[PDB]
Amino acid sequence: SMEQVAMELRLTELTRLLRSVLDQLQDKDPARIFAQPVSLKEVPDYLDHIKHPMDFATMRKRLEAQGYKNLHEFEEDFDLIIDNCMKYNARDTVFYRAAVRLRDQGGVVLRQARREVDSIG
Repeated sequence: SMEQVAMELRLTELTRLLRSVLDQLQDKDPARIFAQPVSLKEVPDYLDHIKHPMDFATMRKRLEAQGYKNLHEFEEDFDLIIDNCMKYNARDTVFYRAAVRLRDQGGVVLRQARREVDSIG
């Protein structure tokens, strides 16, 4: 149908905007702490602690499959990155501190992305 195509074009455009958002958030992680999944070889007990692991590579795979239907789903995954790190790692660690900085810097980006999503529709 033509409606299905129009909906597919909307999803494609949302994907384009989320790619730009993802790039901007990932630049706020210049140490690449959140770039890849936590290694179960190196942290064998990780899944005893963290039930839904997340990282930027995993988000990018989902994004490129057009697997985010709306900005709320994308934000949920971003928040997992932060929130998982702040639970597993103590306050005095470079990891926890990196997460706090990512959260604070990413908030700005996400605030305008929400306005852009509502605005463009």
